Parts: sequence; C-alpha cells; structure tokens
Amino acid sequence: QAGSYNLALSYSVGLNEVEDHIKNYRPQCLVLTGPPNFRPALVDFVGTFTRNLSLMICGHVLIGPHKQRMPELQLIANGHTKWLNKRKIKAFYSDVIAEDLRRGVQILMQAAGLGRMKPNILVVGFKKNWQSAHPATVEDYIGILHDAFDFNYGVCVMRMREGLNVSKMMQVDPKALVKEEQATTIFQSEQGKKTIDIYWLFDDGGLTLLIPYLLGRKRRWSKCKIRVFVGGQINRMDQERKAIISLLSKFRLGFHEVHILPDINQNPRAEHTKRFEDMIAPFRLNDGFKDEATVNEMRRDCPWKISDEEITKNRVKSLRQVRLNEIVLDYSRDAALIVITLPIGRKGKCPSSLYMAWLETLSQDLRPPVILIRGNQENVLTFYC
Amino acid sequence: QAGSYNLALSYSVGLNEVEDHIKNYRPQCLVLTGPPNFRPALVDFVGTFTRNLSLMICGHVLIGPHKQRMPELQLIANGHTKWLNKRKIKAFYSDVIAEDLRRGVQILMQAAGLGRMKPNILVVGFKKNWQSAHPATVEDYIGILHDAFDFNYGVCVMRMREGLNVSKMMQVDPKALVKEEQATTIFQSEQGKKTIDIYWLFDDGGLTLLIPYLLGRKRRWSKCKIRVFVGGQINRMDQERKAIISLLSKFRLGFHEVHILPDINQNPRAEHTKRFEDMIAPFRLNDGFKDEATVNEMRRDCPWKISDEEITKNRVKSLRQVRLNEIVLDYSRDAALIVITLPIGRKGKCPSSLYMAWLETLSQDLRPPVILIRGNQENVLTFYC
Repeated sequence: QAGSYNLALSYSVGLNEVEDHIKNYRPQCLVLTGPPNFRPALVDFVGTFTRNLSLMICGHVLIGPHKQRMPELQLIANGHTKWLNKRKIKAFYSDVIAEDLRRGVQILMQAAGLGRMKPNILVVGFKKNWQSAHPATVEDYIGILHDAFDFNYGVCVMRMREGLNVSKMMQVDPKALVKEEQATTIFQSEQGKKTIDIYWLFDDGGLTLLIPYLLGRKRRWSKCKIRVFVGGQINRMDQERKAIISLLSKFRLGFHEVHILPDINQNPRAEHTKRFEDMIAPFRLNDGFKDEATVNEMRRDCPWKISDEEITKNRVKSLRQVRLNEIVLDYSRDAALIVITLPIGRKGKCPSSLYMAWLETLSQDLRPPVILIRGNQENVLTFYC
Repeated sequence: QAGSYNLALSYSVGLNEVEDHIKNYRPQCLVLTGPPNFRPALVDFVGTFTRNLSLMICGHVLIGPHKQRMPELQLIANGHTKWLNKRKIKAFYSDVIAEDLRRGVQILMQAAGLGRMKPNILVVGFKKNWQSAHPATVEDYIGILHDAFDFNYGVCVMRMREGLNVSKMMQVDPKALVKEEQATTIFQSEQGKKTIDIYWLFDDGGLTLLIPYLLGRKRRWSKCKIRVFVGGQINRMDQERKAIISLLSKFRLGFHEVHILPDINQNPRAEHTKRFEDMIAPFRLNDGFKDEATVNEMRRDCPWKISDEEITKNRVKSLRQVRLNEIVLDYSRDAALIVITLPIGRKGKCPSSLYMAWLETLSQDLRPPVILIRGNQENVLTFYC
C-alpha cells in the first residue's frame, strides 16, 4: 500500500516547492550501525530523539564486491525493518554495495534522501576495537569524519563500556532484548534521570546543544537538569553567555548555572599524558600512507619531526582532551550522556591517528553512555526559535 | 502546531510498515539531465506521466573530480530547482560529484531515496556526438546500462528528434520562462493521432507493458488508439496473446491491436549491414580494451572480429535489430514516438562496443524520439489493479 508514496506527491513534492528562506535546520540524521540489530544503542538514541521530529535513516553497508548476492538480501531488508517495527523505531533501511568503508559510506552520503528531506548530519558506529586490526580500518574510519567535514554534514559518535560494537558474545522464543539492551541504552526505554551535560567547548554547530535539547524535550530526559559545562576563557563567563541566553530565551533552557571548566588550562596531569603516549605508539606514521611517508621523507625524516601537525602544535589539544575526560570524572562524575564537542581536525594539518586517539581519550572506558557532536555551522537558532 | 515537514515524515514512517506484499511497482524512475536547462526533453517526458502517481528523480552529476564546490552546490541547485519549479514540475533534483559518468550514476542509483521509497528505473541521455571524438566514453556509457541491468533496475535510453545537448544559444531558453519542449509537448499540447509501437523480442521485460501504460494514460494523452505491437503466438491469439488480454484489463489497455509482424527479424537491407560495419570500422579494435585484446590474443587473437561477440557470429542480433529499424521506418514510418525495447547483452559474452553499436543503430538512419525501454523481470498489475 504505497499510499504515502502517492500522498508524498502532494505533500513531500509539495515539500519540494517550499521556500528555501525557511532555513529551519531540520535535524535529518544519518546513522551507520551496519546491520540494524547490531549497534542498536545508536539506533535507539537516534530513534527516541527525532521520534516524529526529524528524519532518521539507517545505512547498512554490505561491502559487496560482486553481483548482489540474492534478492534474499531484500528479505534481510524486510527482516531488519520488522526488527525496527518489533520495537518503536521510525527507521528507513537502505544499503550500499562497495569494497571498503570510506567510499562505502561515501556512496550513501551524497545520494541518501531526496530534495529537502535529505539527511543533514551523520553519526558513526565507533569501531572501538582499533588496536587489533590493521590501521586501514582506522584510516577508513577517519575517512567518514573528514568527508562529513567536506560535505557540510554534522559529525556525531557514541561509545559504550560493554561495546557499541558489542561482540554480542553468547556468554526457544527469545523475547525482545530491549530489557537488557536498554540497560545499555537508557534512552531506549529508561526515562533519563541523571543530568545530561553539554561539554560544548565549541560554540557553533548548534546541534551540539540541540541534540541534548530535542533529547531533553523527550519525557525520558525531562527528569534531567540540562547542565551547561562551558569551557575556555576564565576571565569573562557571562559576557558570552548573555548572547547564549538571548538565544536561550529562544531555546528555552530553564537554567542559568554553567559550570566553569578551567581544567583545560594550567591543569595538566602528567600521568594522563604518559597513558596517551603509551596509547599512540604503533599509531605513529601508521596511516599506511606511503606517499605521505615519501613526501615527508623528502621533507623531514622522523615520524615526530615534521609535526606542525603531528601531535605537537596540536599536542596542547591532546592535553585539553584528556583534561576534559578528567573533569568528566570530577565535574560530571556521573551523567546521562557526556556530550563533549566532537573534535575538529584539518585535512593536511591534522593526521588521522592523532585525531582517532583524541576521540579515544574523549570516550575512554568506565564511563556511562557518551555522545560527541560537532555541527557544520550553517546557522543556529533556526529550530525552536 | 500542524506543521508541514512532520506530516511528510509521519506518512513516510507509516509507509515504513508498508507491505512488501503486492509490491507496488510504481514507475519510480531515475533521470539523467545534467544541468536542467540542457536536455529538458527527458524532464518533460518523465514529467508527463507519474504526475501525482509516483516518484521521478532528476539527476545531475558534476564531472569535476577536483575541488568539490561544497559552497556552490546548494545555491546552484536552489537556482536550478526554482527554474524547474517555475516549470510546475514534479521531481526531486539531485547533485552528485564524481570523476566519471559510470561511478557517478552508480553512486546515485543504489542510494537515492530512503527505505522503500526507492527509484527503480534508470533513463540515460544519449550523447549526440560519440564517434566525432572522445572514443573511450563508449565504455562508460555502456557500463551505465550493464551496471543498471546487474542492479535490478529499469533501463531506458534518451535521444530525441533534435540534437541532445543545447550548445547553440548564442544568437524560452529557460523552460521556466517558456518551455517549448515540442518533441515532448507534441503528445500533450497537440492532440495525438499517432500511437505507440512496442515489441517483444525480450519477453522477460515486464515493464514493457507498464511504461507504455503509464504514458498511455494521461489527460492530454487521452487521444490514443493503442497499437499494441507484440510478438504474439503465430498460431494462437487467445491464450498467449490473450494471456496478455486477460492481464490487459489491469493495464486498462482495451486494445486487441496485436499487429503480428513476424517480419521482426527477417534478413535486412544489404546497405544497412554495410553501414553498421564501417560505423565500427574506426573502432574495429577494442581500443578501450587492450587488456581485453590480450585476452583475445591468448584466445584466438581476434583483433577486430569477435567470435559470436562482434560479427563473427553475433551478427545475428545485429541483423535482427536492424530489421527492427527497417520495420519502424517502413510500418511506423513517420512515428510520433516509438517504444524501442533496449536489447540485452550480458557482460563476458558481448562487448560494450557492440552494445553501443546497437544503441546507435536503434535509430541511426534518422532522428526519431528515443522512447527506449526495458524492465527487470519484476511483477506487474500494480497501477489500476
């Protein structure tokens, strides 16, 4: 019954004609949980949020190198859509055939959606395992974030203790795993109780705040004082805030206490640097970029000599990141989702391994569900005034 | 708080529970036009039908592999969509950046739409000048069709009465302002007195009875004495031809015009084969296939003639297709529009060259409007039962 199909003609192609000056930043969201059943925590998070607010599209990559295996793959599609309908999700299931992940997502990236409805931001299933397989996977991984930076997309990433890409270890009518799942995915069912905190070191990319926001609109998160952990300058705090509270009169917050994070400065802890170093060893010049090695070799020799980009000029950034984790452990010891601003790395000025290590620090172990965001700074305040 | 975006989203997700059952094979189509001001004959064409019926997606692929105009893509689209919208069209433009035609449309076909809302038919604009220069583009153009075949899509070619690309402007132009589109408007603006001529040399194509059905059922297309030319059984007109007549009801055809023209593949004109050959005389070698020549070398070293692949034994299909050309030119003679069934070539037993050769010879003698068509062995009787 393609009724909506037809209805779309009058409504959604009636949505194609709508003015462009509306500029409402529709939070169209794209996700990469691979198979929907797996990495279901991201599905849940992106489902409770945008529950009849914004478009959420599930992109499963089959990394096929040959003729579509079978039309049965379509069956698999209906099975995944039923899995989504066996719970309360509003997901579309789509697939892209490719030979790797970077191009694998890249296909689905600029062709998913249609006209105005097109996805606007992207969340990626974090391959927590990164010190096991070849770094190629890591290079592909930094690929999606960099491409999202080049396509005016929003970058987001989750992380879990047991595993976003939980091994699903096995360690009859099985009922909805939701119960156990929601234990790992409070948003899925559990009404949020503890406070969400936006460690939005970065101001722009409104979603950084919008995400926990339309998350807050949610009844589950209605039980969590939306904590605003701003950080940076210490000399003047409310001076910038008054701009933020103007746009807050627009975006109702209901709070006026932003906790200062002076940890990023004058608060460097040696033992946190030693771990990071011991956490980036086989990752020095492990991008497998022979050309980089060559061009570098004819420029400068050592894997940490030519480092206007190699964890040197941006080293202070690594300090800031580990400090952010330390104030997660102190300032927000416990929280619903630690929303840190997803870092920014310049192509040609920030190497892949450095950035990936930064993310690993920002989402280290022994933390509750954690989410990172960084928007494309198109415009702010468009939604909900 | 009614809203217009959330309603389209709600109808789409309601359709997320749509029934794979009774697959609604609406004429979901994917269209190549490049810039919308150029090749607008396809625009109007696929705009004629599926007006408030299904989804027609326009597709422009930017061929510049360097410096993706992330800043100058939405704006140009806006302008182009406004132009298109000014034409009161019903589509969803799409912008793609890539290095070549082949992978460019490969990106678009397998990722356009969302969930069940997905395009199913591809139409590709012919290149008026293919043999004048740039020989290697034959590979790309034929790979279009082969990958579309392998992708279980619908396939169509586009070549109208006049030249394809509009490159003579410097002496209305914007269809938005004025859209002559005579080649297409003829069917609707002028009251059509001549009819569609189809054929069945490839019975597998189910779409053959749908694309003529769709277009055959439009307000202005009301005037049509449907000439259902089909290779009906030479002895039976009531169980094989009526096999289509029992089904005829759902396609709302109401025509027994099964014009038996068994001269479908009779020995063609001597002259026609001659032209068919020296057409490929310049391309006698597999120039775009040194690699494949080495394969020939190790396999009977066939330099130009290819056993049962070019003309050594494949001529069969060539002389048949040309006979079709004779037919169209004799029976149809002046043909308002022709439903030309795109022939089938499976990779590994026939070259892209011959495929192109076939495409070119479909309507090489003159310049009729190419209303090419072929289906993907999909089920039918979706529209109007």
